Amino acid sequence: HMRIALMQHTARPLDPQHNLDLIDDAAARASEQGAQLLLTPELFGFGYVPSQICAQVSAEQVDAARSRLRGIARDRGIALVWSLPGPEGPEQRGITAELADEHGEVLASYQKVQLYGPEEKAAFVPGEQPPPVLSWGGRQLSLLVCYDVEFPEMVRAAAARGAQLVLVPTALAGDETSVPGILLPARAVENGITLAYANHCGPEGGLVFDGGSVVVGPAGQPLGELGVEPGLLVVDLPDADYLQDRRAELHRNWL
Amino acid sequence: HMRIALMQHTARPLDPQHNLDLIDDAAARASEQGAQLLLTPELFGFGYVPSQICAQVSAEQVDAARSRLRGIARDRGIALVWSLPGPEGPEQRGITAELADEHGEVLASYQKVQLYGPEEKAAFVPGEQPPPVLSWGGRQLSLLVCYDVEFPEMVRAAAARGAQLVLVPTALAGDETSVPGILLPARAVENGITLAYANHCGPEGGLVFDGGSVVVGPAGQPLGELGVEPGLLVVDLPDADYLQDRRAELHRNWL
Repeated sequence: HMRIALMQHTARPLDPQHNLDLIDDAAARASEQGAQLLLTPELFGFGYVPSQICAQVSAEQVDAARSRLRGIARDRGIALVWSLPGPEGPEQRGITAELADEHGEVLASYQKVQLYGPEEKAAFVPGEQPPPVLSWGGRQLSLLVCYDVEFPEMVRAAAARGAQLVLVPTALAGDETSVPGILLPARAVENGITLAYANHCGPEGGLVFDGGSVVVGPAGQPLGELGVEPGLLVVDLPDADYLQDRRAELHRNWL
Repeated sequence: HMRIALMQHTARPLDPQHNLDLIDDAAARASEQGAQLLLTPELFGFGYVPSQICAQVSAEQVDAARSRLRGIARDRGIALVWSLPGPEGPEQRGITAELADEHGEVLASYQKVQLYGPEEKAAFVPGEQPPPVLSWGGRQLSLLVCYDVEFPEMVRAAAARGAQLVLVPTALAGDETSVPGILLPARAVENGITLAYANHCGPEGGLVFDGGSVVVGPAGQPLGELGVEPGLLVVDLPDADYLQDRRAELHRNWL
């Protein structure tokens, strides 16, 4: 009895008015289709431009974007997952993901642990906390961001805390078909969970993003998927015990 | 410049003379084809019959099988990976894998850490040591057994110790297509390694084994694969930095 939506679109670098207008439109359309939650892509509000976020995006501008996003969840009556720079100064913040419910209450916040490449590592501070897991809509939801999901340890950390549905804002460019095609199905199977992966698409900030937004069920099967063009993917989620069998006390000594 | 072979066949429960004759034949044929190493399936010497191994297979019988296997590696001039019950009494041994070189020297021994199901757990003691990693043929080889490979932690443990080629005796039944089809490609991609997976095939000990033996390269692609019938798969191996980027000191606290 759960219907989720994923927004796949192109953001304009450094134009949160435009980018949040796009999220607002997607939230309205998702709600009209009966979706109870909308997942949006990594850093969408400011575009995926790490060095320019560090150089030009102030904490006050981030907070104004966050306030508008909270208002979108409330005013469109839909839970919303967004991803922004963190709230600290440009030199002390990371990349984050947050979930607000349909009343605008922020239920969970998370800072990306696995930063991708030298530009992200120059612009952002990595997170130090495990993914949050919380009850919403009858299930345990969790958050990860982009590159995080490519590490089995990060998805296992969520599943170990009870996660059943892992929601992943992303920004995957360069025709990296192995991430949705190979890694995501395994993350689902090896934990027995569902994952939702919402990407940018098309040229943005000097890159051409892959699209390919997808929801993968616990058998590793796509429940729905997009191609390379902007779209709003709406998916109805249906109603080996690796998590129990794993010898975690040995594994943690062997990493 | 490395050519490996995988034996896929059906074993007869409790008939090591017959089963080791089959391994001897495969070793001869692999060597004739220029393969430098033969990988064989889990518990092949006695058949995959855990409860009957515990009830009827003595330590003396295991040692005699091990001695014959060492002689096969030496006399067929090929490195050999086999899997037998461990050397202790029936009540204190596990499922093991060992690698002998073409001179019959045992280079590495390993005890399966992740036992599969109640019959294995009643018949065998789980291992407590990480997978071994060793130089052979110009590369770092490692060993895991069956269900081990389905845990990302077990393959990561090997790759963290330098493994480049992970060799996996298995006994996969019940049409479990997600293991070779979904999990194995991810284990290869997420560590940047090659994996070789040698299964039983056909009815044996009350089960019908899947076959599907496969070698998967670091892009997650099958370099060679078998179907459901007995066969000898011969594969020539060619000449994101997940292993460096992973925040292992955080991950080990989150499992």
